[PDB]
Amino acid sequence: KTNGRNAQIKDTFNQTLKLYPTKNLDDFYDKEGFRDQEFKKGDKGTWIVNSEMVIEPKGKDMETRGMVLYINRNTRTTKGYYFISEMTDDSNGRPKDDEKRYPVKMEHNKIIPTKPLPNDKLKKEIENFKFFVQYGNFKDINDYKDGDISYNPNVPSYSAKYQLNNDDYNVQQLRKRYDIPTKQAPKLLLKGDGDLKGSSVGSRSLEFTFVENKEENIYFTDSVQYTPSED
Ligand SMILES: [Ca+2]
Repeated sequence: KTNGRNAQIKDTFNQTLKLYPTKNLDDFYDKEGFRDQEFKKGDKGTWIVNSEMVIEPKGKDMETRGMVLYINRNTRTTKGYYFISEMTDDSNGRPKDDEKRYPVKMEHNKIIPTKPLPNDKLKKEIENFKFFVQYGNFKDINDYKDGDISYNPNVPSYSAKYQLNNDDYNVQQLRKRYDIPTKQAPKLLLKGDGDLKGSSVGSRSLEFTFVENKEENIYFTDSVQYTPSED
């Protein structure tokens, strides 16, 4: 059904999905996204890339691992960090939570820690890291069936939700790169806000939701966004 802004919503999301894959992160130095007057004249923009695997099983410790990189096209340098967040409850129900960040830089499509690590295995996990934009690959948005499109014109914000099967290319890639403890086929959720044609201030992201209830949350989030740079 093409009511309201459903077609415009699908169109903007297809523009996000078109970026999958971009195997060489250096390519971002030469990609120009959408520009407004939030970019100061001489600023060429920064590409922020972020992938995170959230695994919070029922009745168990919670853990998230991911990375963020800031690809600055002005300086042609890229810095960010890998992180491991852990949230646990001691026997009295008291939180014992932490998050550790390991600074890194990107050079010649390689991930290089800028501080040493506590062990070799973690060093390799950081060096071998691949953002979802480096191996994801979607079909045209319109090829995904029975989409649930939502639109709040006041923000404005929007979303498109689809049920995927376990034979989906992307799902198979996630199960190979991560130890996801759930047989369930995930939903793909596209989210956006700000002008439908695009904006600097606005956001675009995606998620693969394997489980979502009050006791358990297992999901994967990814975003690739063109933003004004820091001065
Ligand atoms: Ca935007």
